[PDB]
Amino acid sequence: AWTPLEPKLITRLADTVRTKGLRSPITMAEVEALMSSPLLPHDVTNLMRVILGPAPYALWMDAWGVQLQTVIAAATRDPRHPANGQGRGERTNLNRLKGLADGMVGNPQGQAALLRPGELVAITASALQAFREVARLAE
Amino acid sequence: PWADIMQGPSESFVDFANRLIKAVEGSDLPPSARAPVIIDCFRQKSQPDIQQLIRTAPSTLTTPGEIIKYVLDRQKTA
Amino acid sequence: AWTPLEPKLITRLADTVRTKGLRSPITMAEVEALMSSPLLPHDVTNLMRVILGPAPYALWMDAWGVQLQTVIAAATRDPRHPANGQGRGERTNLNRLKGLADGMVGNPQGQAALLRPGELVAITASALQAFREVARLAEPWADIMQGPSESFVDFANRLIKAVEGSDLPPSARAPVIIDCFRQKSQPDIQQLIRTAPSTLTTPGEIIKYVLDRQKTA
Amino acid sequence: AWTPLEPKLITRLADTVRTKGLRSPITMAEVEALMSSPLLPHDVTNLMRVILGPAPYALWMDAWGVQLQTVIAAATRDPRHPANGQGRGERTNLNRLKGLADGMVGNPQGQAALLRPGELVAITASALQAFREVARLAE
Amino acid sequence: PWADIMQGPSESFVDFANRLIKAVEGSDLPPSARAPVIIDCFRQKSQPDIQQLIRTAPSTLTTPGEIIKYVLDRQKTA
Amino acid sequence: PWADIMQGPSESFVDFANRLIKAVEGSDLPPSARAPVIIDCFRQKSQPDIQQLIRTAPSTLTTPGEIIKYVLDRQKTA
Amino acid sequence: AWTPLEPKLITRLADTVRTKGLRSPITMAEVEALMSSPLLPHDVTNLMRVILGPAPYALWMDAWGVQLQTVIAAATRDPRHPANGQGRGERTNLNRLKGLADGMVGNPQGQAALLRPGELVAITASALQAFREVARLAEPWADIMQGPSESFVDFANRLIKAVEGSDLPPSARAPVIIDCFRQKSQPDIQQLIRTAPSTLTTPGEIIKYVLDRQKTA
Amino acid sequence: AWTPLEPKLITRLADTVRTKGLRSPITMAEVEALMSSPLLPHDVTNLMRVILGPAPYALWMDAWGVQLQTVIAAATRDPRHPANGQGRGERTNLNRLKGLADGMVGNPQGQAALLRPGELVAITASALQAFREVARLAE
Amino acid sequence: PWADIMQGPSESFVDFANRLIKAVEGSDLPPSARAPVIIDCFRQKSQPDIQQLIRTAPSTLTTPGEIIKYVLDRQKTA
Amino acid sequence: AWTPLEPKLITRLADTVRTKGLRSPITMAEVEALMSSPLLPHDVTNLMRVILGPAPYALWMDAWGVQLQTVIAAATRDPRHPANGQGRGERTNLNRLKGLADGMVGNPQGQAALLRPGELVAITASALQAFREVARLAE
Repeated sequence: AWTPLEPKLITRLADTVRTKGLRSPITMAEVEALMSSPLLPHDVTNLMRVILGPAPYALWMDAWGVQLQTVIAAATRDPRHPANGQGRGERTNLNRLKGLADGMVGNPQGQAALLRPGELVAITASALQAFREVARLAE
Repeated sequence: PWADIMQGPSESFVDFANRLIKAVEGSDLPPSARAPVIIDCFRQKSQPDIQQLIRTAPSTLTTPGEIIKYVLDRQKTA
Repeated sequence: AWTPLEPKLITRLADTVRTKGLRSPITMAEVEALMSSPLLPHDVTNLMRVILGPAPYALWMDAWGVQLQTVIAAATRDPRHPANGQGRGERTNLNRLKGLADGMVGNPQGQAALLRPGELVAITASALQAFREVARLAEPWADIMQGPSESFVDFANRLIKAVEGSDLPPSARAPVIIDCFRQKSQPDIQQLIRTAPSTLTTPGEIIKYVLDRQKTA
Repeated sequence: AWTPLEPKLITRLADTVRTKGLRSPITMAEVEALMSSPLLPHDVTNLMRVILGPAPYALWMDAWGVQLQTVIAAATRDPRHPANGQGRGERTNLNRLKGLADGMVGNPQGQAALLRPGELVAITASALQAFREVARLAE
Repeated sequence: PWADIMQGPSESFVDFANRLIKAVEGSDLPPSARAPVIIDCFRQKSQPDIQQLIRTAPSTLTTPGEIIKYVLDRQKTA
Repeated sequence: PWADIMQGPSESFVDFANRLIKAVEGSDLPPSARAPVIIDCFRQKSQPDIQQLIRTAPSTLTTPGEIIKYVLDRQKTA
Repeated sequence: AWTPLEPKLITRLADTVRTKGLRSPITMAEVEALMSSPLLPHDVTNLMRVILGPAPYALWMDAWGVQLQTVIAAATRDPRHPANGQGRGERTNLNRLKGLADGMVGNPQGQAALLRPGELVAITASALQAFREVARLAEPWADIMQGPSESFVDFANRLIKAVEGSDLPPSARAPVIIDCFRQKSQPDIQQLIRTAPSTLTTPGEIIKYVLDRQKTA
Repeated sequence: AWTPLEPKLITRLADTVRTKGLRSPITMAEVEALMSSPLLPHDVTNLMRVILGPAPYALWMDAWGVQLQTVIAAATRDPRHPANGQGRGERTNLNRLKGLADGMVGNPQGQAALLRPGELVAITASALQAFREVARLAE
Repeated sequence: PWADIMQGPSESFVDFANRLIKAVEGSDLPPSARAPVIIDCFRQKSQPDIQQLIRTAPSTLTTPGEIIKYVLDRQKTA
Repeated sequence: AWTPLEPKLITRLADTVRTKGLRSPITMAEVEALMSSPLLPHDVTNLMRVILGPAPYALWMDAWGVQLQTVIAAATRDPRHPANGQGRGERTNLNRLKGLADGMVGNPQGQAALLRPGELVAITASALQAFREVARLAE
């Protein structure tokens, strides 16, 4: 069952990003805090939509896609990925990682249903690395 | 109005991009016409130093995020 | 059946050659226009007799003979010429190309009867190349610079014209055109070509790149 | 049997391109007019040689090659191309499209003999699209 | 009259060749006698600078067109 | 002192590069820290025309020699 | 056994580079002189450290690396390189060429021990080509004319120098040199080359012909 | 074992050629001096590359080739050439004289290995005669 | 004296050749030294028009008779 | 047995050539007269030495050699030459035509001994054609 993040925490994090900036160690610590439980693509996408401005959000979408593509290359380079399965029918496509696959587009409940925990942690680590890249790039 | 937005002589590029994307997405354009307009406004606004920086791009930039990344990489630190 | 070219078109072309000259691109375009259908040796000979003066006509006869001789050398070097046949009895002699063979001298009808379409197109291409040679001869690439106000397509046209209509070998035109694009073409375009993330190895590619990334002004 | 285009029409079209330019709607209409019947590679090649300057002609050769390559990719992606046949022996190579194949180099009569009507219309549409690209690029 | 044609002191060579070929071809000579006459008139008319230029031709020129081409190549630009 | 070296308004770039490389290599830095320092001093010193010239480099320059070559190629002849 | 180059010769060469510059033919001759015996990476590296300033030395390190990489690509493209061996265990890595391999870093004696003579000559030729590149870079062929008073061998030397030390491909230098001999080289020599009963198809042949038939003055 | 010529002697000879010219008797004496021991094609080629300018070097390459061709004609006219052998398998090709044969291109050590002393002296005499021709031709 | 013979400004070439060959063959030179001397006197005497005519000979002339034939062919008729 | 031509006739012919020139029809008639009987190479050589000046004599030697070479080419193109024989041992070399062969150099008696009548008439016709060429060339 999907539970959304508190809008109070999200508002506090957005104001933190607004006053301290993207690169302060306190901001990265707060992001790591709100990045503790494995989030669904819907959660991370809406979170970055709210806390980041338009141009940093575009940059972050780009960087997140690139990092997820590196993850999928490593996944096709190793059939023992915690997102993959043993047979070929469990291979994870980027539509399933970005939340674009069938039964997931716009629906967080179905998303949480079909996604694997390894998928969730890989998406989360990818999003964190992308946030770091964009923060280092913006300023 | 999005079509009246210019990058000021002293303004940074991320502020200009923020203002432009805000005014373009919060306007009466269809959703499928925002990215091309944002790109073509990056190219024609954004005072001639960045205009020439985008013009002489050895790669083809086909997304506002890619243009922003390229300009932030190769911008004149000042 | 042979049909002559209109004397009205020929008169207009002659006046074009008289006012614009032999080398203008409009004149070459008009010649290409009147060189559209494959002409018989009689047609091309009379056409050059009318549009060209006496001395350019002598030069053109010389050049046409030389080009036809090159064609006949290539023909004896390949029995599959569209003017040739499979057996040795269809080999095409220069008397048949210049219209001097038996049953053709002075008679355009018999000419059109015995000639092949491959013969006609070879004669026509030879005459066009000879006209180009004589035009380049009747009236320097390393002195061409892009003017401060000149556009880039005009400069490229002028440079390619002067390089291809010169004494260089055919295998040395592309490198020279590239290296002249790089060193001429005033320093804005010079730096635009220098900072090319890709390697441009053809004049067409350089032209496309410069036209894409040029400073609109 | 091959019939050449009138040099009078070609001269008028060349002067139209000379005065109005490459991109005027009247020029594109005139080109569409002279692009009505399916032309052989020889015809289109000589036409572009006469009406276009040297540099636009180089650009047009490039663009025509690229568009013909896209056509040949679509042709190998569908064995029911009006240029293709049913068996593998009728597959159309770029040497046959550009007029470079055996029995065609420099000879328009043989060209018209071996070429298919689907081949002719594909070559013609490719040349028209290439002309549009070069016209949009030159100015 | 073809046999009275001289290249003037200030006249160019292409004008002289045009005038001479015109007067020789529009005359009473047989068709098979025009080329040798045109050549021998190029050699003896065409004031002594071009006369010596044609005389000292390392190759043998056997056609009016070839003589015209050679002279146009090696002529004294003035 | 290397961190006090600026390219003068009238100084050429090869003289500035010579002076900077001299002062950086003849200093107390470790050997593995000279190239990054020389690069980052080329980028932040070397008055804003060359700063923008290095910033808008379509390629990534990862060596002082490559930066010197690029700047010498695309420098404003004056 | 490794023997160092004389510091007297190195001091004289450094002062030569200081007064004459990097591109003078006397400087290149002196470098060729001190580049006679195959040098170890240590020798060439210290030599360029001493004779070149800091910025030319950085440029030269870059160019030397690039040329050595081209050499190693040719070496992996041919197992019969005089630096390579027959088996795969003798393949030469760039650490062994630049002197960075094990047992060589900072030690010229061990360097001379493990290196091959083919390795040494390849390193030396690479360093010479890199020096030429940097010299051409530190300080235009289509602007070269033969002066009214200049001899022809000086003009040919200057032209061949500027054409070979330029951005042209290697396969485009001879045609360009020929066509520049024909269009430059003031009209007396122009007519001398034009009226050549033989066809001259090489810069050396043109130079020989012109030197034979030139107007002694 | 191959030993290179001293760059000091080569520098002195280059300056001699630079000040006195190509045709002075002192210059020819110096060349004869540095032409004392039989040189490998590599040595003579680099020597002429250093002491001669570009255009005299082209002329000298031409003349050296012509003289070597005359030598090879005399060699095929007499099987008792000090460069030849008794059987047909020792016949000396121009690739072996100019240093272009297999195992010699760019490698002076292998060159010195496979070359004969008669080959070396013939190459040396040919190079000396070519130098004389070019010197008589240049001025 | 053979070494004092020059071709006069108005003298024809066959007269000059006759005079020179006469004076060279009726002199104190060895028989094996007459042809080279006659050739080298044709080249250095024989006023600069014929000098340049002999200099620009696409073929190599190695006999006085061949030089005489060539000059008589390509001489400036006047 | 060899009989020399009268020095009186030769003196009269020399004065004819001196006053009338080389190309007058009377001079050619006189030469044809003194060219009536087949002459030995010695006779024609001395005749041209006496009647012609030095430069015309050089030209005539050249032209005579060229014409004799054409004759020898025709002779090797037809084994039925009146100078040739049936076997290969009678083939006529240019040393035998120019009088340079063994037993002929400087000796007119031996010349007349070994020469054939066909050889004599061929030499004579060659000399006459060479005289015509030189006469047409001199003026």
